[PDB]
Amino acid sequence: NAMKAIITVVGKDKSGIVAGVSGKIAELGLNIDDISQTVLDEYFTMMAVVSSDEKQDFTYLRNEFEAFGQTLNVKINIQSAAIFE
Amino acid sequence: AMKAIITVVGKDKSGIVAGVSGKIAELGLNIDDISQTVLDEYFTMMAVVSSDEKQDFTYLRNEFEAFGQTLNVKINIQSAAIFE
Amino acid sequence: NAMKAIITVVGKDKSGIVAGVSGKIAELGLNIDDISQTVLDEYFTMMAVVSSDEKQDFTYLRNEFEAFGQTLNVKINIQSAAIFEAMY
Ligand SMILES: [K+]
Repeated sequence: NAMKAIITVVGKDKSGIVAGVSGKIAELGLNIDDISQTVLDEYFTMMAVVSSDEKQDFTYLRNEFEAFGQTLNVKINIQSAAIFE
Repeated sequence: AMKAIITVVGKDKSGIVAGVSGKIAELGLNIDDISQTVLDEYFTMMAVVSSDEKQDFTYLRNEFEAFGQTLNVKINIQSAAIFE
Repeated sequence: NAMKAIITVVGKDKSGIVAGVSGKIAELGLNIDDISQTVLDEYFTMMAVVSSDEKQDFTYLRNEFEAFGQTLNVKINIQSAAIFEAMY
């Protein structure tokens, strides 16, 4: 990997979220290394670890996921894995 | 238009989620839902996939089977029709 | 209740994390309505939905959770549930 990141998705409705977010990840040419989804209280929640063999622009990715999350009524965060290693 | 269940079984999950979800996307299929478990000496995953276009299950079964061999896992794809 | 939030945690190692984070939530006088944890690739992750019957200050909580997170080498995010409910 040149890039790795953890993506967090929080919303109220689960409907179509896994398809939307996985499709977006794929649109951006990122690999899904792992994924998990959990209903928690009244919320549907989803986390994915993603990567690419090329350096990416987190400024762009963060804004792009944020804007995409908004279209689906969910909050999306992306964190570079560089924080841990 | 198309809906299916993909089941994956192998001994080691290293790289399996990326490989299989990557193959799914290469084939233009949507991942509607996904789950994984470690089971005995095995890792398993399942995904429900779909497309707005008709698909050829004959081709897909063969393609996922061949792809599975490259990763040392067994991949089945079954149409949603069969779980009727 | 008057406050509800979703807390998310990411780090490399699970050792001590559940105890540290649940312990911090109780110190802050917050209720855990629900919780879940998973290993995800090489990371330990947990998520919790918390609430209080008193209004809270998310400016303070965000800072406090991030600061506490650092003591445990984990990234802690908190999001008010109001964002998913409120009209505009
Ligand atoms: K939102």
